[PDB]
Amino acid sequence: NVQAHLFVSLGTAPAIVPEAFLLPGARFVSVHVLTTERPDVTLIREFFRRHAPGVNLTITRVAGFQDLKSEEDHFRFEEVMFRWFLASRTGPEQRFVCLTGGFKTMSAAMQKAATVLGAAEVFHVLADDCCVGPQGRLMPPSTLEEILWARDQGHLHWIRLGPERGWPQLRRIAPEQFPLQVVEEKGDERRVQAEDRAFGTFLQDLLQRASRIAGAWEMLPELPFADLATWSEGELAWLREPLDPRAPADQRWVAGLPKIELHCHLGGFATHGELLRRVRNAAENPGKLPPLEEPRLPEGWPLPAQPIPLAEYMKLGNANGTALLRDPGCLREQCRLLYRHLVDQGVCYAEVRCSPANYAEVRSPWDVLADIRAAFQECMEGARTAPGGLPACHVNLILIATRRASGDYRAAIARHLALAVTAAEHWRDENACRVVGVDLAGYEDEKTRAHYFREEFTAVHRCGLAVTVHAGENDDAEGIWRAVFDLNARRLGHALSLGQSRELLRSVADRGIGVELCPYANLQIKGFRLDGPGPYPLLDYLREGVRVTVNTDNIGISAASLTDNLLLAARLCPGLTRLDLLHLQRHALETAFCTATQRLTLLRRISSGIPRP
Amino acid sequence: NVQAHLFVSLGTAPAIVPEAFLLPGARFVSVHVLTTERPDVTLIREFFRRHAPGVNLTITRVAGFQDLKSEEDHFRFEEVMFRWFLASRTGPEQRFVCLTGGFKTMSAAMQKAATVLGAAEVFHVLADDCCVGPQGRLMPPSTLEEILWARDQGHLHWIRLGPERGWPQLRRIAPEQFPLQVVEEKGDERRVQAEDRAFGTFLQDLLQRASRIAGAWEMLPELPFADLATWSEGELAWLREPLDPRAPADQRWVAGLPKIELHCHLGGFATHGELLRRVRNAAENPGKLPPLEEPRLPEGWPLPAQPIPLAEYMKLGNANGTALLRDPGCLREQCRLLYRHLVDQGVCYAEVRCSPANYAEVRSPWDVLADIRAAFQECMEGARTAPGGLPACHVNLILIATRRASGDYRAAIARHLALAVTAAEHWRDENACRVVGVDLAGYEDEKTRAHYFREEFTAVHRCGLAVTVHAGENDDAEGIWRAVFDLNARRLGHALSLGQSRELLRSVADRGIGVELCPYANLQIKGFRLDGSAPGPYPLLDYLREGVRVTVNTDNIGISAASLTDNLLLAARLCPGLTRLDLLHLQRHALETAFCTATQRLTLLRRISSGIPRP
RNA sequence: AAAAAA
Ligand SMILES: Nc1ncnc2c1ncn2[C@@H]1O[C@H](COP(=O)(O)OP(=O)(O)OP(=O)(O)O)[C@@H](O)[C@H]1O
Repeated sequence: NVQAHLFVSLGTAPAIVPEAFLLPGARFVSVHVLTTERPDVTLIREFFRRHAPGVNLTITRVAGFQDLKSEEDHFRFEEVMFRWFLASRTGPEQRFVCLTGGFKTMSAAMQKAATVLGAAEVFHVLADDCCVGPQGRLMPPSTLEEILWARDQGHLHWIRLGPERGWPQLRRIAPEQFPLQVVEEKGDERRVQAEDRAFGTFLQDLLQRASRIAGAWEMLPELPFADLATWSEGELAWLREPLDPRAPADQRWVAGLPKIELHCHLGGFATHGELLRRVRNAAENPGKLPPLEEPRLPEGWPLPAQPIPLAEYMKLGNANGTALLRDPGCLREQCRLLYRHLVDQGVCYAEVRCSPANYAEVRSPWDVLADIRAAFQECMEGARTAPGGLPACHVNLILIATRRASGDYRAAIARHLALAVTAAEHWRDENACRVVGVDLAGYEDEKTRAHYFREEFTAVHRCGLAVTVHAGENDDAEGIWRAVFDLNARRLGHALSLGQSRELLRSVADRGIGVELCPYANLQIKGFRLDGPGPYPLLDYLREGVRVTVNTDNIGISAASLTDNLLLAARLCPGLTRLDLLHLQRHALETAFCTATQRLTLLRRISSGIPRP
Repeated sequence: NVQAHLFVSLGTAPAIVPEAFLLPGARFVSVHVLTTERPDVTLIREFFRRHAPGVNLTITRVAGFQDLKSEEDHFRFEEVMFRWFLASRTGPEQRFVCLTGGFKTMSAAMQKAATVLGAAEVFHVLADDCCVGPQGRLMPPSTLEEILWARDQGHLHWIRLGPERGWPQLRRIAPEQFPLQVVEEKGDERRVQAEDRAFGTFLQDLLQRASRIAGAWEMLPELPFADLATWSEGELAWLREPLDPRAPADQRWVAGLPKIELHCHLGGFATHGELLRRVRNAAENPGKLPPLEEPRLPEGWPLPAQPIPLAEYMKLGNANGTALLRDPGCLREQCRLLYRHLVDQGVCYAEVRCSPANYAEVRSPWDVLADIRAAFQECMEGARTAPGGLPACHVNLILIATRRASGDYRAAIARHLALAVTAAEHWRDENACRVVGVDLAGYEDEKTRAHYFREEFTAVHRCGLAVTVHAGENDDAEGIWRAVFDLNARRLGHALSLGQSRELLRSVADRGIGVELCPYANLQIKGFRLDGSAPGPYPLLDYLREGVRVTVNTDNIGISAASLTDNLLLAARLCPGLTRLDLLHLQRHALETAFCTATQRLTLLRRISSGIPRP
């Protein structure tokens, strides 16, 4: 609109600037001149002194650019040129960039700047030979007397290349982001200088990410996250090859992924090693802790030769069962230790399962739950990091029915649900460690306890809590079927035997009900064909559309972290692409019991968290 | 190991090319000089004849452009240059451009070409003033010794600006796609001219789209469809300001959206006007159809002054339905007319609700449904243009289960639910119309709420089928809770009494049950106030803010006398502040709650994303 | 029309 500015760069031909100034339809108000620390400017100053009263010249000079010996001379020019544009607070509709003067690279740089910063008009001034001069037919060099005579004689030509819109986040920036080091500036004649070439790096990053996103924009629906669209073709191709857990490069990459944990038990964290001693070393009543009875693991335990029944499986964690956690001091220590382990693993969101009733001899179950929530809430507050001041790992609680088989069962589940329902109401802050769901494994499978569970669990749905059902031993399709439809569960633990029931598998995928697989737990309790009991159903379920996640289950009892869980899934199912591991994380995100606002934050937190190769 | 081609532009001062060819550390082949109907090339040809046996020189002359006079002169050169780049094969790893020579615009265009097209090296040749002549200390302009002396003495510089990435879709394109028309040619040198400005607009299209997609990226998730993020800043700004139903510009826009219909009844539709007459002219037993008696619609039926109740609304339009659609010709014509209506309305996916067992004297309900399915399937085969050679509109079927007041209606429910199980499993062709769900419609009452048919619906869940329900049509939130948790419903119909119970509203949003609303019918039954002028406020805008997956459907088109576009337009008029962005959320919500395979859901996602029209 | 607008 108003206040059209002019950006021109000249070499040793001073007449360029006055020629470009009187571009037909100019109405200029401030001409800016870019020089090279050689040519005289007394003519441009003279021209704009006699018949250009207010034009507000700025003659930038680019210190230390006398000649063009090497490209380092040119690179110093590009950084100065870009910062020179921003030093004048001018919009795209005000720049009338002219590319005429200086070396060809100097002029070509002016073209690039206008395209990637926006310019209302980019033109180039010509002058046919009409000044007679000493030798015949010289273009007009002779001050104002001939330049004015050139305009009215129909000599100067203005080839205009039209406007340039420029990139949406380049056409304002701010001059203070990339300041100019003024050195030795006289009246309206400044020798600018740049301390670093940050803008050149900043601009290059933006063009290449814009190129990558455009080159891979055809298939965003398949890409689990948006940030993967900013990857090179090679990296994207590398992402679709089968995972190689043997390769150290793959192992490092998986360890760096932001992960989501959904099936982790608080009572099976530190059952061996130094961690068990750490819990015992922090006890309020050291006289009452049972003697060290660390169990003996099966030969080659992390990858056992033969599967073991669940009876011997749970017995591997007696050293850290209810015996050690009845003391309130040990309970806080383990929660801190488990939280620290999760952050080291890189988990951005976890749902630690727990059963406060088991750890309640003198204190009430509510005291156990209050201590558990306080222990996690303290850690989340203390481990304050990440953008926006959000906790490094957000931990929610899911309550499990007591593993104890003695005592009345109807009341035991009644206490379980009643504790959870009031727990959800007691702690209601969204960003705090909040109880989000219940587990209903062990309440059924007792003289056809489906009917009792189908009516004594309606309170959970009425109060708004979530329900996850951990399918037990020899999970039949009917047992899963009632878990999906009779009691409205939203996640099914394990449930390996689901491919047999094709119709149920269609129903699970269609309703988007999550499935919580855990490799080492499954391998160490049921046995599966490792490398080259049927095949592990992880790959098959994912192709169908089942919301499948990879979790840890017990950590200490399995002696394997979540990072190891993802690696083993490749060994259990040869064929997992590195893209698939990212799908599992998104499936965990979209089936977690967090809220919509928290889900969006995790999605973008995970999106810009994936380590590039 | 690369072949290392060279690209260079020539002005009136030749011998640039030998200098460019003498770039240290590269054995170039197939030099590709540019000239413009003027500069001499004898010196360049001689140099390669005598000092470069087989480096395969080529020269092009760029059309009838000989003196820079207007922008059309430059624009002609630019597109000739770009095609000349493509005509030369091979990609970035081979290119060695040299922006030296020619006009300033020619040099500037050369660098831009390498930037947006890929180049292994961009350099510029500077010749020192180390030769003599009429002036003295002059350039090495001519001769063979001077250039060779320039190299051997070493007073040449070759400032190198480093390689460029180049946009991957612009690294090869295809020379055949953008041919460079060739005019009179001798050996080596030739003259070419571009017929149209095809490449310039193509490249401008990519960069313009890349700019918009880059800026509107940090907030992409707020966009329902990814393809939306290629619009101007104003267009995005215009898309967020509230919809104006009265504005003709918006009315034409909404009529252009690709819609998805989830809640539409075959029993219904044409009940007045020419549409009903058309059906009865296709009957194959004209003597059996009942006489012409179309029930009298109340005053201003599209926007009635008073809310009629549910019992009356069902009997509005009895001239079409159980009585009329008994002739097999009438049933086929109903399906044909609805499909044409849907395609004209722009719907890309519909789920027509029907009750085939309502139509049986000699034709069994299976026969009637087979005819309905065949009637739609042949229509989909007919109007099979679409994008990608698909059906124009994909129509699926949901069998209704009515429960009126009395009689042996539960046997009809038992028959519909059993029929759906057999039918859905029988027609497994993914690309063809097939029964995908059941329904629970009719008279909603506390006596027959949602859960008195839980024993009846067990078979449907076992076989695997979607289940909808009309919970909340006129009952409280408790009816909705029964439908969600005792029937395991996947889509609630007309769930208006849902905002009262906060836990249910959160539970529905968290699980993802789609709430099927319909503006005209809800205005014509519960009498919601219009234009923000007592049933209460309409919850459409409330549901979207809370995150409940909601969609705007049509119910009976003829009985409500309003199409899908009318329903969408009325929603903004009936819920003030409804942004045009929210209309796209409804389509996204409808897509993610529709009963269809994942493969089809992906296909619709791309089709709807590209179908959204700019203002 | 390469070290400085044709
Ligand atoms: N908007 C609506 N809300 C609730 N129930 C509806 C609505 N529209 C139709 N119904 C009921 O759903 C079923 C739809 O029947 P359909 O349209 O296939 O045939 P019909 O000949 O019109 O039926 P009928 O005379 O029994 O209502 C019937 O039970 C109808 O009462």
